[PDB]
Amino acid sequence: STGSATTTPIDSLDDAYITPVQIGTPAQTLNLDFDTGSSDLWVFSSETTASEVDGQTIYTPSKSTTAKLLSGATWSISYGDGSSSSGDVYTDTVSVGGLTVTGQAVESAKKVSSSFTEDSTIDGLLGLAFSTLNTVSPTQQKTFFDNAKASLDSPVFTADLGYHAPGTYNFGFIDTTAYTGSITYTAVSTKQGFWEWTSTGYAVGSGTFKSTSIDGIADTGTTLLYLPATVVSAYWAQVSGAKSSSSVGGYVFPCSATLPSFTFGVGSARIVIPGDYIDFGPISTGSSSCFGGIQSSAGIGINIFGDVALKAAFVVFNGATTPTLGFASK
Repeated sequence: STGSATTTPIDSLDDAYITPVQIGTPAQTLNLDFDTGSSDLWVFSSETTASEVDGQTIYTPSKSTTAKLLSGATWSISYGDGSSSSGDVYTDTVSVGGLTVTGQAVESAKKVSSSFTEDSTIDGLLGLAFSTLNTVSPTQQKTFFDNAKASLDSPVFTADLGYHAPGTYNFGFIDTTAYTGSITYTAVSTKQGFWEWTSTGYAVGSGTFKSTSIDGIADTGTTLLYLPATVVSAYWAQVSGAKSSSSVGGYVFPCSATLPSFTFGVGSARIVIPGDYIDFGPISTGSSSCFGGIQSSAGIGINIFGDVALKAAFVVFNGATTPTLGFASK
């Protein structure tokens, strides 16, 4: 089998992407944030504290003839941005782009933190990291990809995120029309539960390539590109007036600037992030200070190849017995 679904930016900045997901019988369609950096499929629901729902579409398990309470199971997750959610668990039928999994754990939120409530466009998350990170207790549950894998034509999914435009998540096949050149595959460590890999270096604008190993994670659920402070300083030093602002929480730059590109290495291959992809717009409405799309990872503990990086590529998440990642230009 295969599946193919369009993913759409939630706003004019590409702060996140939503993909429609069918849950239950009859189908209830929710728009979920596909997140290769986490491993829980959780949704706003009829169980979510009413004051914490503000415009989201909810899953109502009592209206699904295939929903079953997973007795005794609870979940609770905290994300790198400080947000969190928790609740109980059903199993139900879940379909993405024509690919159907029966018995998928659907984690129903009883509580969500304020940032989730405040984002009316995201109805939940669909985790695509390794199932060892799934938070369901006392019996850990499998991701949608893990459940579908054996049925897929090939044990892969691909992320093709757009810049200010829709893109595609495919399951079970590699669309050879969706990229240019060849796909360069690189090794993955699953030891932390992430799609963790090592970039071979970087360049700023038209500058020379610096060969240096940068271990990080391919994370569709993180907006920005988080890299070591040395790399980030070298990038922003090429932008007149750019500075790190403790009060804003990262590098800012004059909105009048034209940003240089940023290149990252994948083996001997190179992925170029155009400068425009690094502009996240005014720090507050009407400000002439703009927020940068490349930020330091120094306070995180891990480097994160988030959407800013991934949307410059066609990305293969290869879930073969030994997982690997593939990157192609597009």
